[PDB]
Amino acid sequence: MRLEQLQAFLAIAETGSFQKAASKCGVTQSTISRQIQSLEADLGLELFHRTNHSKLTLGGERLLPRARKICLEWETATQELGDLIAGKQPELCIAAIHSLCGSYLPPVLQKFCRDYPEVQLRVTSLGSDRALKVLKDGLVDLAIVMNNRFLTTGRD
DNA sequence: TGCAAAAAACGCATATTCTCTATGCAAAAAACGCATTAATACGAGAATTTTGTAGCTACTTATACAAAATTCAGGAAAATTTTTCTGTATAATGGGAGCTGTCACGGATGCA
Repeated sequence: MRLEQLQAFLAIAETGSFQKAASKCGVTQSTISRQIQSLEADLGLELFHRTNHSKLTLGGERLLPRARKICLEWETATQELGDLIAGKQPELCIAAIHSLCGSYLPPVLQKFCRDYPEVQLRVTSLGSDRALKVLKDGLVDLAIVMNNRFLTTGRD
């Protein structure tokens, strides 16, 4: 089921000479045909045209459900670790408190704008006992509450 | 039983330092390519050859007369049982069985 035999023999299943698997998938006639000769038995259905000529017998067009769906997951990964940020491109959630959400740092908004202008942002609540809970985990993606709490997370 | 108060502990001055987060090493997997050999399949040849079709032939049977060799329904004897008829010889000489305690009605006779 693995990638090379998956993607190789299947898109084979609509073409061969395994020269078709070597292309698109990558597995050459070497590790494809040899491993697929024994694999032709492991899911339990003849995929290509057993050394014949042109066929779609029981390839992977009907095996990808229990097959491709998986490696489509890492196919999204095969694309890239995202485009902006590796994980959760939008990750800038500010604290909800009654002190300083509004007005003390407009040159920081300047630099954020200078490095990246009008960039969408988000928010969470913390508490300050609950800020503690969710910052020693680091929930509050950006977090500000009396430093006398929330102590754990990474880097001590 | 109110504190003023002392010494040692318990809180603001750093060494240590040691789990700790942090990149380059290295060793063997793996998988990709050079590729080689063999095997899976295309080409030709004429060989078997079964099936498909015709006429002949042998088996199988359609049928037309009827007394086959056997079944049966009366017909007329017996056979024994049973039925009807006829006969048996002293004298014998008038028949029992409840009704008698119902109330009331409607004729129908008898009886002076």
